Amino acid sequence: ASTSQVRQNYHQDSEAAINRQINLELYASYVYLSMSYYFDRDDVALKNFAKYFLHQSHEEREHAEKLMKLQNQRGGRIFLQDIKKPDCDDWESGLNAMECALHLEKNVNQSLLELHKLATDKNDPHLCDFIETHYLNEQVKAIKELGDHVTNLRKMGAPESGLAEYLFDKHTLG
Ligand SMILES: [Cl-]
Ligand SMILES: [Cl-]
Ligand SMILES: [Cl-]
Ligand SMILES: [Cl-]
Ligand SMILES: [Cl-]
Ligand SMILES: [Fe+3]
Ligand SMILES: [Fe+3]
Ligand SMILES: [Mg+2]
Ligand SMILES: [Mg+2]
Ligand SMILES: [Mg+2]
Ligand SMILES: [Mg+2]
Ligand SMILES: [Mg+2]
Ligand SMILES: [Mg+2]
Repeated sequence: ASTSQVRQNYHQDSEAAINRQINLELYASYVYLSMSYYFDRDDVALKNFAKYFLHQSHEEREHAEKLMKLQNQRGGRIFLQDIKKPDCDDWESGLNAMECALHLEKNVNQSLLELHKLATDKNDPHLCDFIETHYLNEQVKAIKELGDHVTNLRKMGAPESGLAEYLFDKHTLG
């Protein structure tokens, strides 16, 4: 029940919301790791899908670490939960994995916008600027890129066309 010497204008609800955001960023990292190694399978074998999702996985881990840094910067206390296994074992195709990534990045975005509404209600301009600076445009860019990718795969004839996924792997992701 004693307070951080650095803590100023940092609401307990914001502190809680940051810890929930940290768990969601580590979850995203885990989903992207899972997708990566699906495409490394001998019966899928799209090495540039695998490389693309592994890079996304490492990105999500940096998102988590920056939130852990912020928690400490503001004098909050990190509280960790189980990282849940990803919601798909089989991802069936390039298109389907990109579709799942798009839904994930939209879920992560919806959580960040909720976090921003809270920071606004608690009048925390530093936490607002942090979220705007480091997260909101990264999400908008990521969602747009996955949108683009999903559209290319669909137009090329995925997931029926194994040729479309092969060529997309070489031209877009290579
Ligand atoms: Cl405070
Ligand atoms: Cl408080
Ligand atoms: Cl837990
Ligand atoms: Cl931009
Ligand atoms: Cl070429
Ligand atoms: Fe993220
Ligand atoms: Fe070609
Ligand atoms: Mg291999
Ligand atoms: Mg990303
Ligand atoms: Mg479970
Ligand atoms: Mg503002
Ligand atoms: Mg600003
Ligand atoms: Mg700045």
